Amino acid sequence: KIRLYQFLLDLLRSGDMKDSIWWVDKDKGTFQFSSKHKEALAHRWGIQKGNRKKMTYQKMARALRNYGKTGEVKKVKKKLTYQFSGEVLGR
DNA sequence: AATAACCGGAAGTGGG
DNA sequence: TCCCACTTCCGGTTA
Ligand code: NA
Ligand code: NA
Ligand code: NA
Repeated sequence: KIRLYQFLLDLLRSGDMKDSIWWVDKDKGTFQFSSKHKEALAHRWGIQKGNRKKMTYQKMARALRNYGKTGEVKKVKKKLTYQFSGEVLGR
């Protein structure tokens, strides 16, 4: 099963949901969600996973917070903005 | 108030 | 047994 950080990186590479997520500085790996269109992206994550309940941005962000310690994705001090690690970006 | 971003402890689910 | 990688629940805080 695909991991959440990989799902997001794949979307950014494909450009399939450009109204919901975008790079801020791709060289640094920083990216940002749309305030008004993030829920559609969260719904897609839950359906891809086959989860029992509808996925929400809140639940997806709760999962994202767990990456802070291990480092794959860290929150940036800008609205709805996060940063992938160099390791995630290189693989 | 209404709206929304941000936080995380804890218990539940999946697939090893 | 017991960790993976989240998911779900419940709720609090800040702008
Ligand atoms: Na527990
Ligand atoms: Na409640
Ligand atoms: Na604000």
